[PDB]
Amino acid sequence: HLPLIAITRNPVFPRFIKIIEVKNKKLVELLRRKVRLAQPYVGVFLKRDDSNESDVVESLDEIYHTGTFAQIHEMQDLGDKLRMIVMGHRRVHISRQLEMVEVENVVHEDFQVTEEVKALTAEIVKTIRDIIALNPLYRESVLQMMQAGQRVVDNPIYLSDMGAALTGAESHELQDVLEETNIPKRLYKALSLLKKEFELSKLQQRLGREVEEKIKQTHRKYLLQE
Amino acid sequence: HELQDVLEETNIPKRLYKALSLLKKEFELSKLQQRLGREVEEKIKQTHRKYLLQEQLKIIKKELGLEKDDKDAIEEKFRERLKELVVPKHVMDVVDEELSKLGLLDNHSS
Amino acid sequence: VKALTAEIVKTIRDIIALNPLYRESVLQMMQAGQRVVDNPIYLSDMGAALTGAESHELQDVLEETNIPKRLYKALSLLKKEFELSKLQQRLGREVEEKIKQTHRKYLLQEQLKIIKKELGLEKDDKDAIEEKFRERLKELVVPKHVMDVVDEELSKLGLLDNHSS
Amino acid sequence: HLPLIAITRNPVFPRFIKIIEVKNKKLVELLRRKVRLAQPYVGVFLKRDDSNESDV
Amino acid sequence: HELQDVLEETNIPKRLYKALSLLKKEFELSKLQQRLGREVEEKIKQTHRKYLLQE
Repeated sequence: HLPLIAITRNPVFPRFIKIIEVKNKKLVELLRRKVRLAQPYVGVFLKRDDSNESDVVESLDEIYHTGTFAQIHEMQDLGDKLRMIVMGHRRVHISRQLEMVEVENVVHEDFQVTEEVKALTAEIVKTIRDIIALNPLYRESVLQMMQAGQRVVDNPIYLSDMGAALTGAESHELQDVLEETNIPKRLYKALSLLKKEFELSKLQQRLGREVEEKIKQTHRKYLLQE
Repeated sequence: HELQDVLEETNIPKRLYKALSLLKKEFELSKLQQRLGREVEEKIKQTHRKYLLQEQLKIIKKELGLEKDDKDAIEEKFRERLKELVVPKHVMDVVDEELSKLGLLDNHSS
Repeated sequence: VKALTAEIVKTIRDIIALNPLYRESVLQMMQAGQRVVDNPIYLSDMGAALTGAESHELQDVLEETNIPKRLYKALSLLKKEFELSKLQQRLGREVEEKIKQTHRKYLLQEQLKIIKKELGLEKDDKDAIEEKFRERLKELVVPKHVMDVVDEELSKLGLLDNHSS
Repeated sequence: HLPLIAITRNPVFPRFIKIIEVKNKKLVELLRRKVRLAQPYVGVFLKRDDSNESDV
Repeated sequence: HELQDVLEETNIPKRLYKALSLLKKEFELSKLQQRLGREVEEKIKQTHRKYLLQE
């Protein structure tokens, strides 16, 4: 029974550390009111299209039904007065956020036979390796800690979510991947997100090499003219 | 576990045949996945080429090296300057071609 | 009393690293951890030789009689050179980054044009005008003497860009 | 006659160079004690279903 | 022509000597072009670097 938080353009992918710094100070009152608790926590929800902070505080239907509840780790507040840490621990698809009642309706069907189902996983981490190699966003040390050979991925859905966090897909798209209920549908959608980034990247790369070689063809003949 | 089972076999034809059978099943799994993924990839390819050309359009727009604001202001300014005049055709077409030249050129060339 | 020497040799290594004047092999021959500095006055003088300080300054360093005073003055000289070196280095990177921001932004703008040059590769102007001249030309009982020029000039029009004078 | 190594989800196929990086520091004492040994060696084995380091 | 001339030679040390001479003669021409190219490039560096100084 806490008011929804004003996410204000802050996606919290499952099992991916994130920070929330809302500019309003009315949310700090709620963050300071939970410091008396022995186990403080915060919930994370996603916003709908045409974001609006005034509608988030006026009505509670703007926020999507999906939520990722988690516990806070620790406040720092070095520069601003609202530096909260968020995490994706318990995913949820609230039946009605307006009513607040909640239930962990985390559907997760998976085949018993997990032999053919991990061959695509090899391609997912390979696509992540090519996405971080051709489009490096974050460090590769997390990939060396959590290896493929060394099967220490106790939560594959979470590893896929952490890998999908590298995707540049719109927040809406993330909600759409969460909307998918079957596990192979969301898995292919995550792969689709990767491909959508991949197409643009390849376009940019071809365009860049083309312009650069044109510059080389320019200047090299100028060296010849010299 | 499967590796240990393949190692338990002592005779060479037995382990070789078991290894090949294991290769057959693994290749069958990888093939069905590669085909299902090709089908899904085709279902993603179903998105129209207009969207791709729209992507190139937004790529053009989302840049900080596009048409000069100063030139656009002069462009509209001279257009409104002509808006009300009983303009002869000669000056009209010459003004239009020169305005294109204005759009093309850099903001500091003489 | 030997604590100042450690900062003097670290500053001299930073002076030859950021402003390399002479080789560092003399610095490895006479190091501070192998009991190879039998003459500190001489080592300070040799270290002070790397300085670019004015002759006047050298005389000023000689005026000092006490050892920590001349060492401190030598340090002041070191700071004067260090100040000049860091100024030049920052200044150089600044000018170069201005050049990079120049050319790089031109690379982006160049990309913008190239992709907005042949966005639709249909010669909406070049071809329409050449074909236009052709049908307008088609019906006349033309001299062949002119056809040579018109066709080669058609090729030149196919080469040149539209905006060009 | 050496204690079993804590493979910890690391398959070492025969005649295939492999690297082992256990997080525990208890295996380094045995690795430092075999450098002084005349013949330095280590054995590699495979684990059964449902891996468990406490059972190893 | 030179290849045929090397074939005309019958002794083995004569063709070997000519082959070495052929190799050096081409190398000499190559090196002349290479020296000229690096020289032109160094001239360009001395050009532009002074422009960096003037700027």
